[PDB]
Amino acid sequence: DNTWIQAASLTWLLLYQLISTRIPSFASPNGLHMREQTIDSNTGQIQIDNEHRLLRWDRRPPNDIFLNGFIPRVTNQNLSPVEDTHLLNYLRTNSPSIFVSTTRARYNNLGLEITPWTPHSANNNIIYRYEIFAPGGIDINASFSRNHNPFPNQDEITFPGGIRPEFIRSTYEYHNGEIVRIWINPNFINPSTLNDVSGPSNISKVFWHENHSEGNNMDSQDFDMFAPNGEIPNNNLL
Amino acid sequence: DNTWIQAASLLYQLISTRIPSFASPNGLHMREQTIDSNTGQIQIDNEHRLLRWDRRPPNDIFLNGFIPRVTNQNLSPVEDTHLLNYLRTNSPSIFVSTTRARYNNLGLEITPWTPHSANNNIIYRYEIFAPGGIDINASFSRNHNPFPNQDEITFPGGIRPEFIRSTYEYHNGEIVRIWINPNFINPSTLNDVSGPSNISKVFWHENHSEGNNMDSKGFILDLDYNQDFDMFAPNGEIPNNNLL
Amino acid sequence: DNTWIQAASLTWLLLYQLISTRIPSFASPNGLHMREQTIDSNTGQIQIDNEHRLLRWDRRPPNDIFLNGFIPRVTNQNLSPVEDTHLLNYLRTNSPSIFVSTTRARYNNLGLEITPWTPHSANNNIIYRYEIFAPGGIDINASFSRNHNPFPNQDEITFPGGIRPEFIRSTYEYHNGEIVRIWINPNFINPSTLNDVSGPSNISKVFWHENHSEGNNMDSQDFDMFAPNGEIPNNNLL
Amino acid sequence: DNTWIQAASLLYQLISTRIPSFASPNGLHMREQTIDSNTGQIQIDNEHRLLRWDRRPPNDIFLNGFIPRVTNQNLSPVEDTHLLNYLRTNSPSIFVSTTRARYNNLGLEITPWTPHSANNNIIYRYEIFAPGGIDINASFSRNHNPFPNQDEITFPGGIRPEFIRSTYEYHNGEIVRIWINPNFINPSTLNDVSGPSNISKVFWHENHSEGNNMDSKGFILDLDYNQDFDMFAPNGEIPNNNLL
Repeated sequence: DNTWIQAASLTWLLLYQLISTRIPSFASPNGLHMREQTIDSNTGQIQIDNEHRLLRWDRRPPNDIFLNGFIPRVTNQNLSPVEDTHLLNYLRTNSPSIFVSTTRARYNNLGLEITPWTPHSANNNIIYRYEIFAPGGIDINASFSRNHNPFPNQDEITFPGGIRPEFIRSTYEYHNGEIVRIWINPNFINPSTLNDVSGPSNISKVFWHENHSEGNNMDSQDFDMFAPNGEIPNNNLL
Repeated sequence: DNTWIQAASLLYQLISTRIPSFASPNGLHMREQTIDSNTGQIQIDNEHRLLRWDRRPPNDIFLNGFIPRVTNQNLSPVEDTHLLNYLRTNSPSIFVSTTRARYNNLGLEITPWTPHSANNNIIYRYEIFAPGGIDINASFSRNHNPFPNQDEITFPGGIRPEFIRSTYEYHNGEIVRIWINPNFINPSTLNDVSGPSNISKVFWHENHSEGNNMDSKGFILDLDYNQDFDMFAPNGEIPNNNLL
Repeated sequence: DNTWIQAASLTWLLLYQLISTRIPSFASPNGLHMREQTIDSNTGQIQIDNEHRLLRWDRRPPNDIFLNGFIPRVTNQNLSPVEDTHLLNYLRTNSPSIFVSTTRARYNNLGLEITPWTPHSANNNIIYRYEIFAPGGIDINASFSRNHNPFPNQDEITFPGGIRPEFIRSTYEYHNGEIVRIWINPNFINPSTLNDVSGPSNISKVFWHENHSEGNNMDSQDFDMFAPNGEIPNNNLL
Repeated sequence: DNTWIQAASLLYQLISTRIPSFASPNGLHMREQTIDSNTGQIQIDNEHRLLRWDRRPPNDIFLNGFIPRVTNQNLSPVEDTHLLNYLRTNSPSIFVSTTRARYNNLGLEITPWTPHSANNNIIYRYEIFAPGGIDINASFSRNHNPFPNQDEITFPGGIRPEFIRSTYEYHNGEIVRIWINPNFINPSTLNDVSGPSNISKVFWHENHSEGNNMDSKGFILDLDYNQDFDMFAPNGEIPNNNLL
């Protein structure tokens, strides 16, 4: 099915084979594998659990994100389908593509959240930690080998065509490594769960709305999700 | 819209994108008025009449139509959609070639681009009326090959049988039979099928007994067939401008 | 062992890695497989049998070939390694490389020679049919799938770095599709077998020597070995 | 010769062919006089003294030396030998970085390029004398990409332990011990190992009890080690020109 790009922010988004067959076995032996169970086999609804919780470190404010969602750097229909669907090259060099990266949320064997892959620049200035629950996505870990190239972040889940805002539940607004606010996306696909949004105590849990006054705080875009620009610092709880 | 590939049995950008500005100054150009703007019924006229020289019998063609050498199960998009490389080397692709039917300024048919091997053994001259197709002549000048066929129309994804109206069965350069495709898209015109007098005008039907006459080689399944061989530019030319 | 490039005419010739890794799974499922049993594990000599007999259609005369052997189009130690060791690109487009192509000689189940992959231009002007017995070579058939890019001549054996003259036993000189002479390489690696050189009766079996007067007949180089430029016409005997 | 990779554990070409003539007009330049003209002895002087800030203990380093993040095992020559990409992003490669040791016009050592994290936890300051290495400063422009400390010397294939003479063990920015590599290539000079007074000058030996002190992160085996982190241009700088 095409559940695999079902969250695509690109309306105008063969493409499987376009990406998939440009790959060496050295890099992707078994091959390109995808995310199974992103959507309830029963309802055709978005699976909202810890196993499928995803995150994206971005320096762009919700006024943009909660509005437009995550749109790939290659945004036009007149793309050079060729350089722009080259997964390995994207994963290796972070060259502009139709891909949008996210990282699995991490938990201990108790179901308690532990540190996730984190950008090295995380403690500097304004960066956001978006929470995503979306259908499909490429399981980088299952598609490639850990010591070989393009040396990606195994906890990575790549979304060809990006992700629509409706799949972004919330985001933490950090200022110099300190949580400052917790935003909630009223428009999230399954609002019944807007309640479950975890977060620190004594930190304003605001509800985003278009053109929100404080939803546009940012430094004076795929950079912090680039493998070499981060790592899983530790396995400590949060 | 999507007419350029309606005959088939992103993809656009995938093609048009690897085309040098010096390769096709004007850029990719598609056959115009291939269907009625009203009906959306194929434009079954002389302007849009197309032909394909093939050595495969109707039992195959009238059944499966023209299927590219590269199907969806063995496709490598970056390459298998490389038009210039297909046109220049005849490497396996998703493309299927045809040549415009030729007419004088009186509407009388004259010799079309013809394979050099035409007078040897069994070859078929299929008649096609299909939607879309790339106008090679309009897309390139006499510069996609050293020996251009100004008359080619390429169909990405091939052509379905319903667009193949008829075919002439040749044996050593001599018409032997004229086949008609009962399943042709617009049967009302099956009547207009021109052809020589005193030559059996048979009606094809699946597994027809005499609809499988072909050169020995096509039967040595062991070895692949460059079924696109006789449509390859260097393997033919427009011999003359004589009437038929 | 670096035998797969042993016969290399390229003097200055990681290289096995450089070529193989770039190859896609779709093309090379089991990946690059080098010819085996090419040399006596006993006598340490070139295995000179029908199984390992190879041929190369070339339009260059023996005065060149028997002298220099087959030197790749990319012959200079200062090569741009990346565009010049790309096998798939060579096999698909015939772009200049360090590779030299040959085709297996064909035999029926009786050991009788049958038609080999033949250039379409074979019947036009002067072309030569060189006979080779050399160590190593890439088994294209074993490395790639059929009806799959680069749709290489499965009967093909590719030699990175080319082949040295000492591995070229003989060659047929054709003039408009007709054998005119049969040349013998006195310098062939195993002269004891110069005797076994088969060929039509009533056709001069000359012995080549440098600057030979009639060893330079040619039309007024990897073209005729390019997949699309030929095919196995039939399975008839010779 | 092959001196420029002689300290290791087509390639030159693999590297040179991917460095635009803009960034590197005169091209790649390897250090020279790394080895002695006559003898073959490594040049053990101040001009050729090199250092590498690493968080891995001698029990590893003095044993295995500096092995690139990419071995021949998991090597993909096109990308794993991309110098500029390594220098710009610190992506895994076959390269191992070191920085020139700094001296005033009196021959007195002054502050070298130092990691910003230097004052935090356990980090080591290894002393190296090895053959070859790429002279980053001579190969690239500082008014150009990718702005690595021109004091860098890159070693394709890494460096063998025998070229690492000593190392300072720091704990929260304070020297705690000075290790000596008995196996150093030229033991006659193990004597010349400078260092602060009142700081234990230990002699390393395999599996040494205190030769394995390192930050907690390196024990998380399920997680991959970015060992080249503190040698990455943006992660450090030459703080000052003060003496030591």
